[PDB]
Amino acid sequence: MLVLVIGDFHVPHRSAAIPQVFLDRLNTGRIQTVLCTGNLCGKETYDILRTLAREVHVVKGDFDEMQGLNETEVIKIGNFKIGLMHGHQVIPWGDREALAIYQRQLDVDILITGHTHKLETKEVGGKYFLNPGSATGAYSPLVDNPVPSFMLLEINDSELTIYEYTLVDGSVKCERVDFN
Ligand SMILES: [Zn+2]
Ligand SMILES: [Zn+2]
Repeated sequence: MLVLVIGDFHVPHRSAAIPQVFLDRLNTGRIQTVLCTGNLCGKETYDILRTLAREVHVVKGDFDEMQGLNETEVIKIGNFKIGLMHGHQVIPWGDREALAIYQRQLDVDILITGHTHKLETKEVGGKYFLNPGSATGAYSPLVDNPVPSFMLLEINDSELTIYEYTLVDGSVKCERVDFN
């Protein structure tokens, strides 16, 4: 059960494009579902991930402009419950305790966050925190030299493996972690 985690590739009124290294590798990857943190470029992007997975899971962020969306959602893949949201509501942004209380509040095992534009996967009390980072290296007050990034995760029941993909200076890097 291998799912794509990505998002956060736009900000209000700023230029960005879509790498086809991620697409060309992910187009054939045989991904059943997709987990998105949000801030889509628009209707031109939210279908690209329908070429990737038949089921796409989207939520709202600071500069989302579509309709028919929820700002939070919870998912059960394998034996893993995971909570999806953008994190633009979490104040302060990226604070270690706020994510924790949100994670006891949502009764998830894993909480995806966005809006920091970094990859940052930190595990605590058996709880996993995954941030896709800026999928196209979008500009944020947090980062001015950002890298495009995303994360794939295969959940075989209780065993979960993560793949940290970063397009660093023309080189594609994968940093894989094995969890059980
Ligand atoms: Zn963002
Ligand atoms: Zn954002």
